Amino acid sequence: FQSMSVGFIGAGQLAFALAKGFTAAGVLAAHKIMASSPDMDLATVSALRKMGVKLTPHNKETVQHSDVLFLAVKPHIIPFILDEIGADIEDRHIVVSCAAGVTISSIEKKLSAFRPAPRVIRCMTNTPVVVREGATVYATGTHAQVEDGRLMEQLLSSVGFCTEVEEDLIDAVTGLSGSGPAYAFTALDALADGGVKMGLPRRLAVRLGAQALLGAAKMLLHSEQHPGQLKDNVSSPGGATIHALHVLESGGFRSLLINAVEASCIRTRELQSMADQ
Amino acid sequence: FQSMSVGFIGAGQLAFALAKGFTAAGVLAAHKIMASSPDMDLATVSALRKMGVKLTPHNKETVQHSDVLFLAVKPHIIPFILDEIGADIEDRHIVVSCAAGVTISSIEKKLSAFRPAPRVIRCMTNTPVVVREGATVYATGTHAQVEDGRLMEQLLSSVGFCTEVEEDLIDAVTGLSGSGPAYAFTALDALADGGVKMGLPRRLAVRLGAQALLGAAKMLLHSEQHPGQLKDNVSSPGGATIHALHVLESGGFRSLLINAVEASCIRTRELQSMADQ
Amino acid sequence: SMSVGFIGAGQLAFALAKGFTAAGVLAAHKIMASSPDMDLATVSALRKMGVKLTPHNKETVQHSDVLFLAVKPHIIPFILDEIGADIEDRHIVVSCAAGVTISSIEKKLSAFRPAPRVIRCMTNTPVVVREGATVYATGTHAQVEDGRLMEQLLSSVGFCTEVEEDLIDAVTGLSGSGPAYAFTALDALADGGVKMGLPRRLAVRLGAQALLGAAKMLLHSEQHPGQLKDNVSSPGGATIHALHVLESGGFRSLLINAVEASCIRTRELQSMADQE
Amino acid sequence: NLYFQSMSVGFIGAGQLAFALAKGFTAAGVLAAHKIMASSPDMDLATVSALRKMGVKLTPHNKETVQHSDVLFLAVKPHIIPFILDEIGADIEDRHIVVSCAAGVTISSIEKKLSAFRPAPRVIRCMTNTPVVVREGATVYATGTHAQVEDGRLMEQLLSSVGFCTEVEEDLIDAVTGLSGSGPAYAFTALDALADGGVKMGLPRRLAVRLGAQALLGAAKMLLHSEQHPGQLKDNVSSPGGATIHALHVLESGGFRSLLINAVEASCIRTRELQSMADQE
Ligand SMILES: NC(=O)C1=CN([C@@H]2O[C@H](COP(=O)(O)OP(=O)(O)OC[C@H]3O[C@@H](n4cnc5c(N)ncnc54)[C@H](O)[C@@H]3O)[C@@H](O)[C@H]2O)C=CC1
Ligand SMILES: NC(=O)C1=CN([C@@H]2O[C@H](COP(=O)(O)OP(=O)(O)OC[C@H]3O[C@@H](n4cnc5c(N)ncnc54)[C@H](O)[C@@H]3O)[C@@H](O)[C@H]2O)C=CC1
Ligand SMILES: NC(=O)C1=CN([C@@H]2O[C@H](COP(=O)(O)OP(=O)(O)OC[C@H]3O[C@@H](n4cnc5c(N)ncnc54)[C@H](O)[C@@H]3O)[C@@H](O)[C@H]2O)C=CC1
Ligand SMILES: NC(=O)C1=CN([C@@H]2O[C@H](COP(=O)(O)OP(=O)(O)OC[C@H]3O[C@@H](n4cnc5c(N)ncnc54)[C@H](O)[C@@H]3O)[C@@H](O)[C@H]2O)C=CC1
Ligand SMILES: O=C(O)C1(C(=O)O)CCC1
Ligand SMILES: O=C(O)C1(C(=O)O)CCC1
Ligand SMILES: O=C(O)C1(C(=O)O)CCC1
Ligand SMILES: O=C(O)C1(C(=O)O)CCC1
Repeated sequence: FQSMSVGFIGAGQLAFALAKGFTAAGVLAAHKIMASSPDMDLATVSALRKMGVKLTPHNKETVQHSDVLFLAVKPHIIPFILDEIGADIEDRHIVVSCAAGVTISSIEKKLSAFRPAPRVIRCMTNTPVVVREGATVYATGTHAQVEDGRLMEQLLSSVGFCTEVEEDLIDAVTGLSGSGPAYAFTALDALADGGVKMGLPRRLAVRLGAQALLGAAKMLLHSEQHPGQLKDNVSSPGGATIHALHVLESGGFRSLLINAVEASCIRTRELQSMADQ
Repeated sequence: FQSMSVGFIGAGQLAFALAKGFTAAGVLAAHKIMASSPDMDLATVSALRKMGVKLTPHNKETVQHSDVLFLAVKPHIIPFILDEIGADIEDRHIVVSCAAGVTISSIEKKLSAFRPAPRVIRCMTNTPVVVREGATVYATGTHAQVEDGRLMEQLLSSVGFCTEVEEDLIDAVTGLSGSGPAYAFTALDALADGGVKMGLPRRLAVRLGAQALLGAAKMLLHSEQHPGQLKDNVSSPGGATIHALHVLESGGFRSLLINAVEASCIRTRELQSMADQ
Repeated sequence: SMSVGFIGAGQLAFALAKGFTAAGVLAAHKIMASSPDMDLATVSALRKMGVKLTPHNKETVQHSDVLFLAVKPHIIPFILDEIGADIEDRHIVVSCAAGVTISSIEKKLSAFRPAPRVIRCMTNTPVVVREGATVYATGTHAQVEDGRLMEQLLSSVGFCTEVEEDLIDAVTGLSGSGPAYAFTALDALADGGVKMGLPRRLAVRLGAQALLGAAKMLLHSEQHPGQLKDNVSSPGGATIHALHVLESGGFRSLLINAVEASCIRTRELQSMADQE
Repeated sequence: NLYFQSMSVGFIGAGQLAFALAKGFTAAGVLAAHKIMASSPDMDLATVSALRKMGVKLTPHNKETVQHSDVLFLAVKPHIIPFILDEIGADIEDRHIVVSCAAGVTISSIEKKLSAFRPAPRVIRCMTNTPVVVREGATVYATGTHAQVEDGRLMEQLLSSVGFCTEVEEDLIDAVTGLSGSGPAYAFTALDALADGGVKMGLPRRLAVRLGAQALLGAAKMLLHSEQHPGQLKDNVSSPGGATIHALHVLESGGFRSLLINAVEASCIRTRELQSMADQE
């Protein structure tokens, strides 16, 4: 909606990325966004203010400003925040938890102590929403209305891919697209190191490697063909590419990426088990 | 230019990718493009014809049609093609070799036997030009005019990144952005396998992993910050991402990507040494 | 009506003769095979089939219309010296030897008669069950009809296609050596079944049937082997867990290593032969 | 000349395995496609479209599949089996043979669910694989408490029309899952890598795929038709000092054999682990 007001409890990296994406998309004017942090001297806080976002140290003011309320504090702080603002949740509120691991059940339990039927949505997104190319999934809670999920999807589709999932997939999504950008940043640093080793200036190597990864990812998104088929399509017999693919295989490249998704997913599950405990 | 006619000797994967990119960009109408192959029954040939590209089995007709002439046959076939069409090169022609490894010197030597001052440009591009997100470098030959390089850059910038380089960087670029898409396809297959292992449907895992890589690459292209800093920015203390980055490091992930760039570059150098020999 | 000869009466002569006779393209007694050692198990098996056996390579040549060279590669030049004067204009000489070039064969035979009809092939032992994988390249003087005849004959015992000669050493590393990679894999898969509680006989049968069915699936599908693997592997399931442990050992790289090592050894041996 | 003229077959679940089995049965000529019904809550699946083109009858309602069928294949994911049994348990009649295809799921668990509605359900548990689609599957089955002797013979007749089929004790089926259930995926991985090897050494990709697949097919057929040990068949390929023995050495140096043992073990153990989780629920 044009009248919709959005708030962020937690004015850090993710609040900045989403606010920048939303305002770049034009789906929200910056003045319709309020964010709160217990430290008005942060870099993200100053960046948000320059964009035109309203800032406050008082989470209650963010709640009173907002229709859609994003929880963008660290997961261990979620229970603290819900106890602080629980009595301020109203019927109009859609509470959107961005925290890794934290279950809809745990959120609904804390909030229902103050007012029955909190409308809760859980999402897992990632930092590339800042360039409107995020990957977002969401699950709807017990009292979320049908239009609540559609509203969520409309908003988050403005900054990237967005689809509804069952909540029990979100920890695995965290391991894949939540942590995914960090795998790519690591890969791009190393690819640039390889370019530099073979004689390219570092700035050109970074640009070429990032462009290669962006273009390849877009090709796969626009293709019906299997990634293995696209692999087959880009390796000439006896050529340079198939020689490089062999050295990746000899190091177990594929297994390392499987290891990574698994380790991030398992850590996410472990953190939440400690929270519930 | 609007009057410019473009030809491809070799109507295979790369000719299709460039022709699709050029026509999607609107910089060339398909009817201004001619491509030739000794087998009019190929899949790429049929795809090119549906787009509106002119096709012929006779390389001489492609030469007579064209102002800009792309050589898109395999590197070992370049010398054969130059001997076949050498007497047909005219003053108006810009000969653009896309072949990995093949030097401007070797091309100019073959063509100068027929007519002095062939205008030659060497490029290294990649398949994502098909979605207008290629990575292209080019080097200008002895008799290339100044406007020849600018024309080249204008044309190839319509389908992705394009910059001029010294020719002695092109074999390293091949190892990085030429082979790069294949590294990404391999990585995306493995990331999807990881998503599937942790419980995601395969189609969703492929979509999320590709979107993660696309978004991360775009973030780096739009950032002044170091990829290591972006890595630092997306890993919370004690969190899922830093746990996954550790298992990548324990397998030497970075070294495998360095190995790959090196192996592709070295194979490219080795193939050309065999050609010159 | 075709008379076929094998110089060499070993494993490949036996496999091809068994395949050809099971296909009904040749009567066993229209095949003649020669070896200097008639006390071999392969010779005893050829004899039981009804194949004609002789110690004299000249007799095999004079009997034959199509002449297969089925001796070890380092024996090929000795054979060509021995019976080169006996090659007639009617002969089609089919070298099965790994690595040995058409050029090397034609150089020897052309010193006797000027236009020897030479075909080079690379096949494999599953011709014995009519599921071989065969490629061939035609020599300088081989007629178009010679290639067509070769393809009809070798298609009776499996897949067969013409290739450029410069691919044959790589084919050797893939489908020539391939059956041995498969036998090794099947032994290990059976060991895995036995470790998890299956009787050996059942584990061997199930593993071999799994491999046969999967290979036939791929041959009958237009889909990529990665997509076929996706149709097996359910999210969180048993197969994707097993695929991970294969990946962690670099399973794919070992098979690439194998094809490469077989191809390179083939090229290296021929390099030695050309030097000598 | 086999044909079950009085047999109606149903599939609960219209996914990969339902398609593969229906394609194999119809290609074998033992069943007409219109005597097969399959149900699924998602009628926009590619597998559903393929079944429709074969002539298979399709419905969203599992009760209709039950009422149509004599032999009822359960072809849903293992964690969905208990929900299915609660849904159509009251619809099971004396005539039904319930054939569970689900990995891990025990006859005991199926019989307990169905027995709450009607005593003596006839249950058979099987483990098959996708190559039934080309009639070269590998299938094992175990008969349940109330299955008649004719039930097992009938199912062996049906499943033998699409590949190898043999009766086993149920305690072997999780290990079979790790070997021939997951087996085709090991083969697809191996064939992709073998083709990568052929391409590295200069072969066109299409030829490399064809040759590698044919090599694996022929070798598997050789072993199935031979009385000799796989090591002896390997000895007939490898000449002294030759190309093959050089390649086998590099496989050995990487522990190739151990990886395939690891795979069978990992798939079997995961199958057991998943069922232990189901029993705890
Ligand atoms: N950055 C990422 O890559 C993604 C982050 N997330 C989730 O988003 C949440 C935050 O992520 P980041 O923004 O990276 O953390 P961050 O640490 O950059 O920002 C956290 C913010 O919370 C503020 N804060 C701390 N205590 C507070 C309180 N009592 N009341 C209000 N604000 C308070 C801090 O001052 C800081 O501004 C976490 O739950 C994380 O799981 C999920 C997807 C990806
Ligand atoms: N595909 C890629 O990833 C990239 C390819 N390249 C270069 O582009 C060139 C071709 O690449 P692909 O298109 O992938 O090869 P491709 O094999 O798909 O197409 C090659 C084309 O050449 C044709 N051809 C063969 N002999 C010919 C002749 N005598 N006259 C005319 N056409 C003939 C073939 O019929 C085929 O259509 C190579 O030199 C390669 O190094 C460079 C950058 C990346
Ligand atoms: N066994 C296989 O898997 C395949 C073999 N080949 C090729 O087939 C040829 C033979 O291979 P195998 O049959 O495996 O070897 P093998 O050693 O089983 O048979 C070789 C035969 O040549 C005979 N021989 C030795 N000196 C002779 C002479 N002077 N005149 C006539 N015969 C003589 C030996 O007695 C022996 O019977 C080799 O060149 C090999 O590269 C190619 C494809 C597959
Ligand atoms: N795919 C394989 O390689 C093999 C699979 N199996 C077993 O076969 C069963 C199915 O395997 P796939 O067909 O590969 O799964 P799949 O996921 O392709 O098909 C599953 C089907 O179940 C349907 N479904 C979900 N809930 C349902 C409900 N309440 N009522 C009816 N249908 C419902 C889905 O829509 C889908 O059509 C699993 O239990 C698996 O263990 C066993 C051997 C091999
Ligand atoms: O030569 C080629 O086309 C390349 C290959 O190795 O596939 C693409 C970059 C080198
Ligand atoms: O909790 C977080 O913010 C994540 C991290 O591990 O950095 C990003 C995805 C999990
Ligand atoms: O349950 C299944 O479908 C299997 C899997 O791993 O997905 C195939 C054999 C086990
Ligand atoms: O020469 C031979 O017989 C071969 C070997 O490795 O021995 C089989 C394919 C090469």
